[PDB]
Amino acid sequence: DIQTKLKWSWSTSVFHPESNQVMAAPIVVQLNDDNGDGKIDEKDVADIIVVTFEGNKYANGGYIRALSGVDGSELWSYSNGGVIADARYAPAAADLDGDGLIEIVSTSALTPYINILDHQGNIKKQLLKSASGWRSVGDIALADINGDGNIEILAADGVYSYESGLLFSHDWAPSSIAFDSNGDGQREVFANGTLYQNNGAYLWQYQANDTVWFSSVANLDGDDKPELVVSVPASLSTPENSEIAVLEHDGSVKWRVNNLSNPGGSVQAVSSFLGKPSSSATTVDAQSAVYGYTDWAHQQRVLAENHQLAIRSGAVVDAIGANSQNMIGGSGGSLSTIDTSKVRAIDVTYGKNKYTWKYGVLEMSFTLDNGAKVTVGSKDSAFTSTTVRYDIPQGSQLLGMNVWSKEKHLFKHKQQVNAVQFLVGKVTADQSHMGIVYAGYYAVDMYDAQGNKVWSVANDDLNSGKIGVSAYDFTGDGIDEVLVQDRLRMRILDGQTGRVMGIIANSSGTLWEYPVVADLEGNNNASLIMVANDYDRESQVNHGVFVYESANPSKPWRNATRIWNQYAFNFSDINANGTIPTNAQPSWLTHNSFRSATIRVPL
Ligand SMILES: [Ca+2]
Ligand SMILES: [Ca+2]
Ligand code: NA
Ligand code: NA
Ligand code: NA
Ligand code: NA
Ligand code: NA
Repeated sequence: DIQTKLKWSWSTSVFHPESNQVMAAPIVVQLNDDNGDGKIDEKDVADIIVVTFEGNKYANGGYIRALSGVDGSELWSYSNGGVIADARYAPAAADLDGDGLIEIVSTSALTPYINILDHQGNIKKQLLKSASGWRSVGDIALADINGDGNIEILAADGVYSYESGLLFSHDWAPSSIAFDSNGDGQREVFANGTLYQNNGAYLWQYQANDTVWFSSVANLDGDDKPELVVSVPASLSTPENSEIAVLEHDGSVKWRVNNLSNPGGSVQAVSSFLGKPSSSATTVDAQSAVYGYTDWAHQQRVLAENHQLAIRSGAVVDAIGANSQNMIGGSGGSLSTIDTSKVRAIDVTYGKNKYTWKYGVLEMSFTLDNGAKVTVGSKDSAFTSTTVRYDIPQGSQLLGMNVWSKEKHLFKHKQQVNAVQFLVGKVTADQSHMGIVYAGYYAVDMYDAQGNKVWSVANDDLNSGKIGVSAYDFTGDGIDEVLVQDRLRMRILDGQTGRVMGIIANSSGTLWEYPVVADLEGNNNASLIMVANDYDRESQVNHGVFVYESANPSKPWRNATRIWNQYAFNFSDINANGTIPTNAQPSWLTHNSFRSATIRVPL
């Protein structure tokens, strides 16, 4: 079990003491100079931003409050009278203008502007919204979607430039995200089932039975392309309209589920829940014999990159490498490539070269899984030769080669491959460790990448059907646990089985908030942050913000993000200091997670 103890809590204020309920996910960013060095950066203690409301008035706006990561004390003076934001959606934060200080982006149905606050809670910029009222209120995500160095704001009624304001309008969407769907370097915008180019041009639209709420991007199959996970919560009286679905980059359905035994669901977390990322990796575990002549040559290992090997060859096999720039062998021959994932056998011809009278590899003939043959070199180069076949074992793939090439007393343009050896390994599904988890009206359900349900854990959310989840590796074994919330309890669930590993009393009427793990101090021992409200008789335990830490000093919560800057958090769109990258590498090819706090190194 995971043992916890309270780090601090916030439940009251001298500024509007009646506004003390919270029902939107917390945000974590640096807002003050804790160490007194005149700067605000990752050396300080990250802070919490929430929106508070009074009683049951969560639909009528609330106050943005900044809470110190150290002790929960309020960092702001509210000398401006406070800033109203919608209390149902978390704001978003980042250093938008590059001055080293965090800005906070939010809006409400009561203002015609997107309000951008400085780190002290005072208005800094305003952008006139496309829509008014409830149609202009939803999630906000921050990204540089066209790579021009300026940050775009993805809001409920359109996409905005921090500098120039509204770029294009769209119908109300509770959720928007950006990702490069087609590999052209530009990020498209996905909102309420519609994929737009970043100028607003329509690309495609997933036809659903009700509003499409939050989405995740991840790699859930065997290619380098992104997949999209989407939730349609519908309502408890129209459960036939709810679903969870995985879409391909072109909008086609990979799989979808309508589950009448657990309808609803507005948001998911996607992460390494079913195993460690390494448990899905294909590694070398066997090899062929050595074919050819090893005298006066040093064995050098060549592993295939992107399941490809490069080969230069003419009359004979001259050089082999992972790519054309890092090749073992002589300088001659023309260039070809081999798709190693398709190779099922290789015939190697080695012997005395009739042109030079040297001994080496004269030809290799690859048999592919479709029966086609790819050859390099030529058997006709032999004065004498031997031909041998190596079969790739069933269930294994060709992963690389050991290559011998003699240099002594040879011109570089006459050096060649003198011996070869094939390296193979057992094949495994590239995403067998990945899971998709979400909460419905009745339970938290975990799915594998193919749409098979792995487990279901009863979780009372009859009042909403949209409650959120997040992910974090509390135990430190490389596999994320699931963080869940219902009317009365926050719980930690085992990723592989759903077993309950921790329970914390924490009440909420529930909307779509989730708990957050973040390493506030940066010393590799994280904090667990959750919001609470007690206005409803069926969820009357506590109210405010409650922050926990590991109760066992020999069990620190390691490798947690220093920052959780928006509701659609997935690392790749934020740096630790709060700046936003101009061209971030694709999340689905690095940590391949969404709404996980766990810092992961790719591959
Ligand atoms: Ca400082
Ligand atoms: Ca701080
Ligand atoms: Na800034
Ligand atoms: Na931009
Ligand atoms: Na694109
Ligand atoms: Na993919
Ligand atoms: Na774990």
